[PDB]
Amino acid sequence: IHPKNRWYKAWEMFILVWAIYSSLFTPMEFGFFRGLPERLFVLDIVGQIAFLVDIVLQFFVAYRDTQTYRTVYKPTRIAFRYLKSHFLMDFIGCFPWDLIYKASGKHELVRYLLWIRLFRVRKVVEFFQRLEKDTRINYLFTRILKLLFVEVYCTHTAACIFYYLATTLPPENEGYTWIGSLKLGDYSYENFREIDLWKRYTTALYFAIVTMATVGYGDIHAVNLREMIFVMIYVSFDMVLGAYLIGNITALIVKG
Amino acid sequence: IHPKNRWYKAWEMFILVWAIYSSLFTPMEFGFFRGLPERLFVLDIVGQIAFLVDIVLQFFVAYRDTQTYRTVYKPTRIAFRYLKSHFLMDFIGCFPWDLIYKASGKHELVRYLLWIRLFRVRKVVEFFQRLEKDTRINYLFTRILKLLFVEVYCTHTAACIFYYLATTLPPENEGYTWIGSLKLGDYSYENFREIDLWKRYTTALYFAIVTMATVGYGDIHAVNLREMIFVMIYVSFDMVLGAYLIGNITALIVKG
Amino acid sequence: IHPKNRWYKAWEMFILVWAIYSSLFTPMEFGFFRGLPERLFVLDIVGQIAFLVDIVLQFFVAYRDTQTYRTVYKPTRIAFRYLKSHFLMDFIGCFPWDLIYKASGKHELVRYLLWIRLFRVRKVVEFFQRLEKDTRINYLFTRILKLLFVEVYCTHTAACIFYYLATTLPPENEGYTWIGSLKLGDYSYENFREIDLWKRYTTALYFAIVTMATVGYGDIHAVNLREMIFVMIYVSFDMVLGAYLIGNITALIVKG
Amino acid sequence: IHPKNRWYKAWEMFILVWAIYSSLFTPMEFGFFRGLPERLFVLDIVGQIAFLVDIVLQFFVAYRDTQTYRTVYKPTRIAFRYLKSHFLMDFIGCFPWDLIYKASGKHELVRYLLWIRLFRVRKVVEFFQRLEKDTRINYLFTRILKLLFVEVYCTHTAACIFYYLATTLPPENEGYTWIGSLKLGDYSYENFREIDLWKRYTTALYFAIVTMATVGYGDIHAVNLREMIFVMIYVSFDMVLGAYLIGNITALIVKG
Ligand SMILES: [K+]
Ligand SMILES: [K+]
Repeated sequence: IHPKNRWYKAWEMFILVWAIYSSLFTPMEFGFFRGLPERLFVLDIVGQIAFLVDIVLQFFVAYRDTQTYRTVYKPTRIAFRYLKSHFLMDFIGCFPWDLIYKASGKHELVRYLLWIRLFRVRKVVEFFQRLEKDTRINYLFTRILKLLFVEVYCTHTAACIFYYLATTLPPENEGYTWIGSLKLGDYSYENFREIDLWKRYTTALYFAIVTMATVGYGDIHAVNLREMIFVMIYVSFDMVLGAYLIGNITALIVKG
Repeated sequence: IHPKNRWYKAWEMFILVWAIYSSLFTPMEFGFFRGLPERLFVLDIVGQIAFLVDIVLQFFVAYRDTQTYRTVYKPTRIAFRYLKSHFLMDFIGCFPWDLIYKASGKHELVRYLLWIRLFRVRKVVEFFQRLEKDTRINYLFTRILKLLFVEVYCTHTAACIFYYLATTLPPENEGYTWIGSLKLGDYSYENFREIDLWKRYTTALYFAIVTMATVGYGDIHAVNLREMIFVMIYVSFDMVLGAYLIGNITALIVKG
Repeated sequence: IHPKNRWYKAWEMFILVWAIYSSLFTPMEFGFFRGLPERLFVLDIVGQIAFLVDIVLQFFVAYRDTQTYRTVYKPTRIAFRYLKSHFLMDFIGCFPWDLIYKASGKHELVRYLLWIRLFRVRKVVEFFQRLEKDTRINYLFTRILKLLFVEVYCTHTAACIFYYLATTLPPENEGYTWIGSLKLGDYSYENFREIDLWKRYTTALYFAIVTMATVGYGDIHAVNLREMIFVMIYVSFDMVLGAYLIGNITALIVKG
Repeated sequence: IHPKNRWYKAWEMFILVWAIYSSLFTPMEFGFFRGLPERLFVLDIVGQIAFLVDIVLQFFVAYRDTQTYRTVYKPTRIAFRYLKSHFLMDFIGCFPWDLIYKASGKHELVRYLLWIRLFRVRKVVEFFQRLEKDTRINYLFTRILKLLFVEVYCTHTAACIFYYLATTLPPENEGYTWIGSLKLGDYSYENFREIDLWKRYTTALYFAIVTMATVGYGDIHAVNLREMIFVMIYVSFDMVLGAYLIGNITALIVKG
C-alpha cells in the first residue's frame, strides 16, 4: 500500500478519532464502572472490530527505512517489522476484556488488564510527530501543544485512578475516603456509588485539575493512606511536567 | 482625514478612555445587574452616542496600505475596508441593549448579547501595538505590560462570570453556590442579592485574584457543578497565561 | 574626605548595620505599636543621633562625577549635590516621630509619617550596587541575592501592614479580622492586643511567607474588605517578583 | 590500590547503597524513634562495621592529584590527605550513637549528635559527579537529576524534622501540634505516639510533599510557634530550590 494514499490518510484520521475516544474512555471504563453496563455493549464491540480492521490493514502498509530513506514493499519485511514493533500488545489489547471479566468469576485482575488499551495513544503521538514534521506549524508550538495534551490526559487518568482508589475500600467503611467525606455546600456525598456518573467524574476531575494547576484549594483532599501516596506521586510528576511546559514556552519566546 | 492630526489623536485618546471604561463595566453590567438601575441610565446613553460619533468619524479617516506603504484617501476604499473589517460588530454592539431587555419581556438571551461590547478592547490592543511600534519603549517590556493587562482583565471578567454563575440557581436554592455558603469571620452571606455591589464584587475579585496567583487559599471555592467546570477552564487558561508571562520576562532578561 | 578612607569604610559599614536595623524595625514600630513603650526610648534616640552624625558627615565626603570620571573635593559642589538629591527626606525622617505623636494629641497621621524612615534601605541598595561592582562576586548572583533580600523585606513589611489592618477596626468588632478569628489548635486569638509581640509577629510573618511562596494553606486568610484588597495587591506584586527571580536564575544558568 | 580496579568499583557501589540507606534512615531514626527498638539492633551494628571497613579501605587507595594529573601511590600522601579532608567526622559518626544514648542517662543531646551521619550523602554526591564526568549522559540532565534527588531528600528530611517538632511538646499538651489536631475523615490522631510508624511517616511525608510542590491544600498545617518557623524556613529554601530546577530545565531546553 502506498503510504501517502488518499484513502489510507482518511483511514488514519478515522482510527485516530477512534484511538482518542478509546484512550479517553478506558480509564473511565476501569475506574467508574465495575463492569460495563448493558447499553454500551455494542459500542465496545464495534470499537474492537474497528481496531481489528486496523490490524488487518497494518500488515499491508509499507514502511520507511529510517537509516536509508528507501521505501520497501516486500510483505516479509513489513510483516516482520510489525511483528517485533507493535503486534503483541495491540492483539492482547483488542481482546474483549469486559465479557471475560463478567464470565470468569468477576476476578478484578482481568479488568486491571483493561489498562492494556492505553497504548492507543501512540496514534496521537504519531499525529503530533507528523505535525512537527510539517512546516506549516512551528516546531516548539507543536511541542507545547503536545505537552498540554499530555498534561490534560494525565490529569484525566489521575482523576479516574483517584476515584477508583475510593472504591477499593469496603462500602461500609466509606467515610474514610476522599469522596464520601465531602460536604460541599448542602450536598453531602452520603452514598457516592449511587450518584450520577457525571457528578462523580466532574468532582474527581475538578480535584485533579486544581491539583495540577497548583492552586490546591483544599475542599477536596486525600484521607486514605493509598490516596496520600497517589497524591504524592501525582504532584511529584506534575511538578516536572509543569517545569517542562514552562521550559518550552520560555524556549520559544527566547529563541523563536 | 490626515491620520496623525493633533485633534484626531485627542479623539483617539478620548475613545481609548471610553473603551477602557466600557470594557471594565460591561462584564459588571452583565453579571452584577439583572437590568440596569435607573441612575446610570443617561451614563449608558452617553457612552453609546460617543461610540456612535466614533463610528461616524471612523468612516472619514484614511487607512494605511499594509502591502505597499502608500496612504490612500479615497472615500470608497476606506468605506469598503471599514465595511469588511470592523463595521457590523461595532454597530450591533452600540445598540441600546438595556432598554431592549426591559421592554422585550425581560428575556435573558438579549442580555447575553451584551457581551458583544467587549470588542472595544481592540482599541487598547491597537494602543499597545502603537506603543510597541514606538522606539521610546522596549518591545518585550511592551509585550509584558500587555500580558499583565490581559491577565488583570481576564481575572476581572472571570470574577464577573463567577458571580453570575451564582445567580443562575433559583434564589431559594442558594446555599449550593460558591457565594451564599461563605462564612468569612462573623459575616455570613445569607442573602447575597441584598448586599452592596462593592462587597460582592470585591469578594468575587478576591477569589479570582487568589486563584490566578495560584495561592488558592480555600476560603472561597466552587460548589456547583457549573462553578467546577468554570474553575477548571479558568485555571487551565491561567496556567498557560502565567507560563507565557514567565517566558516573556525570562526572554527580556536573557536576551535584552 | 577621601572616599576610600579606611575610617570612612568602617563608618559606612556601621551606618549600614544601623540602616538595616531601622528598616527592619520601622514597619514593626508602626504596625505592632500604637506608640513606643518606655523601655526602647533611649534606643530610638540613639538611632536618631547616629543618623544625625551620618548626615553631618555626609556633607564632608567628596562625590564621584559619573559623566566624567573626575573626583571633586570642592565643598560647594558636594553641598549642592546633597541638597538636591538626598537631604530633605533624611532630615524629615530623622525627626523624633514618637514623642511628637504622644505629645500632639495622639493624632494618627503624624504616626503615618513614620514610614519616611523606609528610605534608609538606600544604604543596603548602594551596598548591593558596590558588591555588584566588585569582581569577586558574579553579577547575576549579586542580582539574585538582592532580589531575595527585596522579597524577604517586602514580605516582612507586608506582614506588618497586614497586622496593622486588623487594628484599624474597633476592639469590640474584632472577630471580623484575619486575626481574632484564628483557632489554630487549642489556641484561639480571643483578645489579640494582649498577646505577646513575638506571637503576633510570627503569626503575621507566617501568613505573609506562605502567601509569597504561593503555598497558601488557608488557615490564615483575609476576612475584612480592606484585608481582601491588601491581599490582592500583595499577591499581584508578589507574582511579578517571583517571575523576576525565576527569570534571573534562568538567565544565570543559561548564559553564565 | 589501583583506583579503577573492578573489585574497588564493586566495593564503591556496595558502600554507595549502604550510604543511601543510612542517609534515608538517619532522619527517620532521629525523628520517629526516641531510642531504637531492639529488633534493628544488629542491623545498626552491621551498617557501622561496614562503614568501618570502608574507612579501613579508604586509607589504602591512592588519590588523583588535581593540580597536576599525576597519580601518586605513596601511603603517606594518601594518609595525610585523608586525615585532612574526610576522616575525623566519619569516625565520630561511625560511633554507636544508640547504645550510648540509652546507657548515658537518655540525654537528648547525644541523640542530636546522630545527625553527623548525614554526610554519607557525599557518596551520592560523588556518584553524580562521576556521572557528570561520564560522556554517555548529558551534563544538564545529570544536574537536573541531582537537583531532583536533592529536593526529594530535603523533603524527606524536612518531614522527619516536622514530625520531631511535634514530639518536643509534652504528651499532655499534644493537641497544640500539627499532628494530634488532625481529623482527616473519620480518623482523629488522638494519641499520635501509639500509631504505627508508617502511618505517621506517610502523613508527615504527605504534608512535606504537598508543601514542596506548592499545592498546599491545608488539611495538615502548622500550629505551634516552632512549626511556623520551620515551615517558613522550609518554604523559603524550597522556593529557591524549585526556581533553580526550573532554571536548569529551561537552560537544557534552550541551549542543549
Ligand atoms: K490551599
Ligand atoms: K497553592
